[PDB]
Amino acid sequence: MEMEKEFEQIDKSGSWAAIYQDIRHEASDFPCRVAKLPKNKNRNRYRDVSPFDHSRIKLHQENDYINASLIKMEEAQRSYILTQGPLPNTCGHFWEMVWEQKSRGVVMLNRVMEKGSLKCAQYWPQKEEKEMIFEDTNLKLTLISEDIKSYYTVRQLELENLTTQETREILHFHYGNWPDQTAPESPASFLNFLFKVRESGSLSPEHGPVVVHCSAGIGRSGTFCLADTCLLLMDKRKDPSSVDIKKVLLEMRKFRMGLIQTADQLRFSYLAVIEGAKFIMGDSSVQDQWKELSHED
Ligand SMILES: [Mg+2]
Ligand SMILES: [Mg+2]
Ligand SMILES: [Mg+2]
Ligand SMILES: [Mg+2]
Repeated sequence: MEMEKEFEQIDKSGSWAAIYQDIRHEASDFPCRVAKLPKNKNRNRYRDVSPFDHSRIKLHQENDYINASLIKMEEAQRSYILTQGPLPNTCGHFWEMVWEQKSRGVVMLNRVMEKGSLKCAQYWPQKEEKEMIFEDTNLKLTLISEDIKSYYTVRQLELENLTTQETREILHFHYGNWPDQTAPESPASFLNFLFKVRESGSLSPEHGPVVVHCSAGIGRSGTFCLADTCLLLMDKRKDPSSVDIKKVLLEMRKFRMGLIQTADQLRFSYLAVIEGAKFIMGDSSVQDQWKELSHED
């Protein structure tokens, strides 16, 4: 409620840049000493995007480094793992993390090729008959089925620990038309996708944290997690007025640097949370309107 008042004030004064820059100025600064060790330089996609030591995900091998952060939202009681798009040499590490952390969903917000460059390795199989074996981490990954919609794809993957022969279903939610440094095309399209992730059960507290990534794992990934956390806070309290979006973002930034990369992504987060509030507060039919407005079919 007060977020909507604030939204119109900021819009009327045209001060989204200033609001966003103040968040950048106030954001936490913690050491990333492990990420900057020389032996880990080839495990980082971007020189300037590193996990803090205190919140980094540790692999359970005896080099434990992956560029990934546990965003542990204590008040909302939901956690997320935000990570970079894996590199050709860290795809085994990526799936090892998925296994060890007991995640059941992977949210991919980027394409492997963007703006003429490779922003993420091809870390999952594109054909049923060409499964992937990660020899370094003793994991096998098979495409089971996929559901291709107009702007996103949902894939059913089977991940097998070859040491124990345990298998798990992993759901892959792949957003197709959300470029870096931009907001999604519409709140409807974004919320339709977010609530597809929610409906899957992948965010259940009975599972490990969902894994969310884009190329760097901070911009689109931070936008996704900020919207979800704000909606969850509002949901637990049944009180949209009680949510302070900038406070929530600053809290998320205690766990990973740079979350939300542009002022328009911050503005979009307000838009998405204000619209999603309608569903949270009991206008259930609005979810059907998002699906129609998203033209997913
Ligand atoms: Mg506010
Ligand atoms: Mg097992
Ligand atoms: Mg892009
Ligand atoms: Mg934009």
